[PDB]
Amino acid sequence: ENFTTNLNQLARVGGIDPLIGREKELERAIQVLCRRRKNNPLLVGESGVGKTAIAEGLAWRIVQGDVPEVMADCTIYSLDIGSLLAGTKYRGDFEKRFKALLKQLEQDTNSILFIDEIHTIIGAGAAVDAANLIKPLLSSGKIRVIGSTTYQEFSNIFEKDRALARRFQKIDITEPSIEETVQIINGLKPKYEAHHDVRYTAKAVRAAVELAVKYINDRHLPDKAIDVIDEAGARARLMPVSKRKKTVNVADIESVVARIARIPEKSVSQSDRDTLKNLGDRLKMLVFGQDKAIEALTEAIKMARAGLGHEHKPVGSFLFAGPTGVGKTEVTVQLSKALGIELLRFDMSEYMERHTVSRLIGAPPGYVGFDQGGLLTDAVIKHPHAVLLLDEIEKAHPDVFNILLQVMDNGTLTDNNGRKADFRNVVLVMTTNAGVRETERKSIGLIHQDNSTDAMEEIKKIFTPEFRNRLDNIIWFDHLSTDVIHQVVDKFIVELQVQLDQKGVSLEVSQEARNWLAEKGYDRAMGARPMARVIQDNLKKPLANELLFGSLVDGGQVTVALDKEKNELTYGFQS
Amino acid sequence: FTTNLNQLARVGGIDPLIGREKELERAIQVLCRRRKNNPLLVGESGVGKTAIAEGLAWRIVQGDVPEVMADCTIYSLDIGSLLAGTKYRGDFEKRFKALLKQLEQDTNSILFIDEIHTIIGAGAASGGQVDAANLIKPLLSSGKIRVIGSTTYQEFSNIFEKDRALARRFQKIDITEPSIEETVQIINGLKPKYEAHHDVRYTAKAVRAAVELAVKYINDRHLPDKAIDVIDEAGARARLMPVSKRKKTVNVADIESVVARIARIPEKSVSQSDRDTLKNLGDRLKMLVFGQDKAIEALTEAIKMARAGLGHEHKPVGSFLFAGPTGVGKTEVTVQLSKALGIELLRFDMSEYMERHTVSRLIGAPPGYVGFDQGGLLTDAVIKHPHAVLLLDEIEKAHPDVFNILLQVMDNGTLTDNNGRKADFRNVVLVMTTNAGVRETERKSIGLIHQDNSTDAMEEIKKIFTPEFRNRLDNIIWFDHLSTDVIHQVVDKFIVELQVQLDQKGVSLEVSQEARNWLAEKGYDRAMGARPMARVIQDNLKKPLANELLFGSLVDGGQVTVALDKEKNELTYGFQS
Ligand SMILES: Nc1ncnc2c1ncn2[C@@H]1O[C@H](COP(=O)(O)OP(=O)(O)OP(O)(O)=S)[C@@H](O)[C@H]1O
Ligand SMILES: Nc1ncnc2c1ncn2[C@@H]1O[C@H](COP(=O)(O)OP(=O)(O)OP(O)(O)=S)[C@@H](O)[C@H]1O
Ligand SMILES: Nc1ncnc2c1ncn2[C@@H]1O[C@H](COP(=O)(O)OP(=O)(O)O)[C@@H](O)[C@H]1O
Ligand SMILES: Nc1ncnc2c1ncn2[C@@H]1O[C@H](COP(=O)(O)OP(=O)(O)O)[C@@H](O)[C@H]1O
Ligand SMILES: [Mg+2]
Repeated sequence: ENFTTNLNQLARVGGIDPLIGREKELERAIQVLCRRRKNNPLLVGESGVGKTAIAEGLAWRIVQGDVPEVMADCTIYSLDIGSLLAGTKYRGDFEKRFKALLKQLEQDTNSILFIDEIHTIIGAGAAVDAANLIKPLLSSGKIRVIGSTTYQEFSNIFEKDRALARRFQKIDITEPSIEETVQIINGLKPKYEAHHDVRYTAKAVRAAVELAVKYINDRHLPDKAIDVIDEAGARARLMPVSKRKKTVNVADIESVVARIARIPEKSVSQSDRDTLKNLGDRLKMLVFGQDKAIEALTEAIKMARAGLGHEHKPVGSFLFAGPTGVGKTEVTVQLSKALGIELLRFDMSEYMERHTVSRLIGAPPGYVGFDQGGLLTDAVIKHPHAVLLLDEIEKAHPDVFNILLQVMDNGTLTDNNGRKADFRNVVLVMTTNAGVRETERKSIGLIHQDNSTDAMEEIKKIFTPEFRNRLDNIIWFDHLSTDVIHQVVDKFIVELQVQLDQKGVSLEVSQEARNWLAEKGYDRAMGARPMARVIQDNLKKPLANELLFGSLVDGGQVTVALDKEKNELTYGFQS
Repeated sequence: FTTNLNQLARVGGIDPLIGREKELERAIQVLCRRRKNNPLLVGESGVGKTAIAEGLAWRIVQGDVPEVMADCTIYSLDIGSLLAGTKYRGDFEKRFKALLKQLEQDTNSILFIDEIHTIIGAGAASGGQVDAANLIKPLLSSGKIRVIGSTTYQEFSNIFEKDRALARRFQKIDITEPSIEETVQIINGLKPKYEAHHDVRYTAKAVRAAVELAVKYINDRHLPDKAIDVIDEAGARARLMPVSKRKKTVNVADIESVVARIARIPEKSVSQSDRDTLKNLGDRLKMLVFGQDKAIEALTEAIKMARAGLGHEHKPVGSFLFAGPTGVGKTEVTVQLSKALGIELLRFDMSEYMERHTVSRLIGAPPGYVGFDQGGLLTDAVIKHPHAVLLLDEIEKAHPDVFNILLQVMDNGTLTDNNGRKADFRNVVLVMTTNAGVRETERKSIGLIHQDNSTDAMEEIKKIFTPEFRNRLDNIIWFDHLSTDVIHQVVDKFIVELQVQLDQKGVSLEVSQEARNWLAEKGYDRAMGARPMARVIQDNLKKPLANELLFGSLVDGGQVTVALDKEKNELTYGFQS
């Protein structure tokens, strides 16, 4: 009895919060507990769902007396695994303690042993135990045992074995709905408020549940809700030393979630109106190229968030096309950086093999637990509120395109694992380099002919006609201009200047050098991708060599220019 | 048994806490909570987590923290005294319970137990009737008692997985190494003890230098301990190293040589006079490798950037994917690179780790996580030698899972072992050799006159290697086929190899200049690289010499002359003995 703690006695003295909800799940446990055989119940639920608390609720019902007379005199106990494994150091010493407790429980009838995290004690698992004594107590039917096990590790421990599954009844314990969860907070509000004497507004508690699931995406919302609430209350209790701000507002809860999320407060805060209003301004600040596309794309985002009365379909389905590395990927990453979401990257070129298609929605080789599962489907579940970047969509197998249609139309994807993804919030973007390839090729003729083709016709050849109708608007990048590329060179050198600033050496670049580096580095076929290679090997190699051994060890004071006749850069350094 | 930290601060025994404001504010907030009111400080050995519990009490007397946290006296338990003190039977229950009574009935009672893992169960051998962890859990569940934890990163995982209930009650707190500015400030508080005990005086430049010198060279130890370890050793050095000088002052020179011995690096390396090392590095490779001048330029320039510091500091010094034909010395140049640098080279074969089952071994231990300490083979190598050349032969053959791991190294240059210490590639040069370019265009173009049919360069490798991996790479060093003129230089070094072998047997070999030309042309094969030179030398020079060394005049050793007659275009050898 020393190892275990009587929950029934605990309720009499208090300290158990009144359970709210889960009336059907709680009633189910009592029904199975009254069975002649297989009375032992199981609670298959994820961490934070509230599977441990529902068992506590049963003890409260017994003390309250709102149960049949059979269970009115019954008692419940909670097995402490830590107490049993405290200092034994040998497997089998633990078992002796378990046997002694079973005899103590067996003498008195109407005793229930609530084994929390039953999966740990039974089964070999992955990351110890014997599991020899759990089987006889189940087959003997003397004392009922309530076992809480997660969905994961239950299929590999209970379904694999007949003895444990046969004596245990499975109770699906799903996460509560948003409406149900906010009601629970109201039930628990008097206990938390009494601790620090602060009053919570209805808006803040409702916002906490809604925002927590959207941003945290780590554990289930019931546990997350109580954490942010208690954290905000504790923070509010001691945040101002001089001022006792007994009142609470949405401002306080926003900062608390930002700290654990480690994301800027502005993004975490429910400032969707503010962020959407300045979405273009923030994006345009860092990147000043392709303003025409930004204006069309920025407006498409604001209207997309509204949904036009249709929300089941994915909010974002914009497709981008044009020359490679001319801003197709910069806008996507900068869009995520401004929003603060975690950008995901997948190259369809890599997934151009039928075996690779299976990798996206599962694992061809045998895996244990299917933890890796699909390369993309699992990532979507990990971060549903994040943008999905696809590269070289043109070079993909035909079957892959069929799967894409289901995402935009059906709004959900089913794979071998069976996990569901809420594509409503999910956004999608793609980049197509096929269009630039068509203009690069030369016709089979004595005199070449204009290869410029309408962007719409090019897509029809490589993409099915059943996709452009479901899309919002097509954005195409034709080519950069001299004024845009020239300005970009100035921005890129700043990174080198910032890098040199910490080292303690200054740098000076002539305007003529900047103009010359732009024409060579920029390529129509390859966009701005070779510009980084051209500019880096040109500037980095001479400066790096001199900086180590030479006059530029300390001081800097460099000068760069190019002779007109030579048309080649010249580097000057001052000690 | 227990010592009041709050009162110790008034006496002044504990040094005043500085910095770590972010950690402290987080701790008071979680402790303030109704539930989950037990902060757990998780870190590593030397991070300074122990000084936060003692440092926290110091702030209470000062009054900087909120009034609610004020008026709370923090006590500290003793792991050894409590267990050792209860030699008699049944004393532990009354003693631990009597001690609990002091904290009980007091809303402001606070308690700290360093190394919380030690008290998972304690003071009982025969039975588990009373447990240190579970004796305080029922009362703690009601919130009467609030405690503070302090455990290591790896050890925290054991309690977290084994006991989910305890994990809920304890709120994990991430601890990080203190800033360079904070480190020097902390050493000033400790400096009186070390300087007084050793009868030495530490200069302001010496203490500051140790912080940057140790992190640069010492690897396994952590920065607070690293700075304090060298300071203790540095003072001791003054007493014992100089017999007659008996210097009582610790200078930067006195506190930098110790870091060299502690790190087992060459003396004067802390001086950072690496300009000469990089000046002749390029020539050193060309002298032993002929025909890859282009690779040396691109390869040397990149290493120069990293040593010069022109680049992402987190990113490793270099990322390279050696590729080309067989026998072009892609592996040889890599080995010679380490020798010229004078840095130990760690070679790893990816063929053994071709499949996922063996990929574990490289990054972690097998299912017996605690059974085998080796864990990840790559991490301990870097930990043992943070400055090293890592060779990965036949990288393409490996499973794509390893490629995913390499992306992280290029992104931030960090890797974490499942059961071991942390490792970083900031000071490690990544070089992996692939055989994607070994394809040979054996077939020739149809027609009376052959035409150049060269496979497109770097296009095929795109399919073999993952696309995202290629984008992160700095440069790909392709190895061109050996030129005919280059062959002559390769032959010359093979004679030196043959010569040293012959010297052991007492034979001296003289080879004419025309002899080298014949061997070079006969054995020229671009498809087989330089390897045929060893075969033609083995076939034309070693074979006849072997017969004479065992069955002829060379049993005792002597002069040998090699030449070829123009009339027959065949080599003729002359033995003198
Ligand atoms: N009706 C309710 N439904 C769910 N949770 C509730 C409810 N009422 C209160 N809670 C609280 O919500 C939290 C639920 O935690 P649980 O999901 O039971 O934890 P757990 O799954 O046992 O955690 P582990 O040990 O980490 S798997 C506790 O703080 C409960 O007291
Ligand atoms: N450029 C070179 N200079 C000197 N020796 C060379 C050169 N290239 C190859 N060798 C010789 O080739 C042998 C080493 O071959 P490796 O460098 O291991 O082959 P590799 O270039 O990695 O190609 P494979 O496909 O792995 S055989 C030694 O005998 C070297 O001396
Ligand atoms: N508007 C722009 N302003 C500045 N740089 C740009 C702009 N658009 C594209 N770039 C540059 O184009 C390059 C794209 O590189 P990368 O991401 O490898 O291209 P890709 O995704 O086509 O393979 C980066 O250097 C990026 O900064
Ligand atoms: N004000 C301070 N802030 C942080 N650390 C400090 C401070 N004062 C001293 N220290 C250092 O804190 C360290 C505590 O080490 P500790 O956490 O006990 O190590 P371990 O985790 O290996 O047991 C000591 O090295 C001590 O010098
Ligand atoms: Mg090789």
